[PDB]
Amino acid sequence: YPYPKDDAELRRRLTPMQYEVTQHAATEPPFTGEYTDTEDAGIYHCVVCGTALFESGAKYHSGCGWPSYFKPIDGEVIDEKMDYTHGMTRVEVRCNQCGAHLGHVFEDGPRDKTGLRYCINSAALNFEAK
Ligand SMILES: [Zn+2]
Repeated sequence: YPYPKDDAELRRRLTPMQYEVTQHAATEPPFTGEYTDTEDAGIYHCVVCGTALFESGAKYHSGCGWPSYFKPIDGEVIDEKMDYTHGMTRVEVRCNQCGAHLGHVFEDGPRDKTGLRYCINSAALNFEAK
């Protein structure tokens, strides 16, 4: 990943939750994150490197307990990786710029659009109102 890893800096800047989620692939509990029900127009950026990841227009009501989007901003900004942790087989999503853990993508999304549910930790993101 191109964005330079600087852990001491990350630990100074990121909150405990932001750090654990993005660097240790922790998961914010459902219905506890800042952006779960956010509907404001704007752009969701990687909390680590600042790259634009998701638009508000791609955000939808999943009822799952995390920010959820049916597509990322383009096909290059997300890295996908198989995830075998926690007794499950899933598809992890990461920031392609810095490698931050963002969440998981599932095939139960909007049937009338992409059919994809990008399920993202609020603590992996920072919202730019726009
Ligand atoms: Zn990033």
